[PDB]
Amino acid sequence: PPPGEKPSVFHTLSRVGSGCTMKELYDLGLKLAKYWKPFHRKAPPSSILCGTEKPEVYIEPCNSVIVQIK
DNA sequence: AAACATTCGTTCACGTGAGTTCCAGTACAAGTCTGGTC
Repeated sequence: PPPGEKPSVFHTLSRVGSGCTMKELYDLGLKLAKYWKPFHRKAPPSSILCGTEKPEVYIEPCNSVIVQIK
């Protein structure tokens, strides 16, 4: 972002779907359950920028969580 | 001759080692879900 501001736009990197136990996935779902929004290809959100791979449901970055990927 | 102390074989309680059953931790293998491209 411009100096002294929070990030506004995001660029997709990759899907990850392994490395979490069932309980961790349940807790993550409960945390982010309220903030999921349906994804419409015709009116994509401004904050998230995607290529050919698009999600079924998108969550605004302000309410999401950081994940470590190996 | 009578009273008191000592000794002996017995008795009970409590502690420790070996055998047996049951359950938790560990290991390994297979199944299931996922990711990426061409």
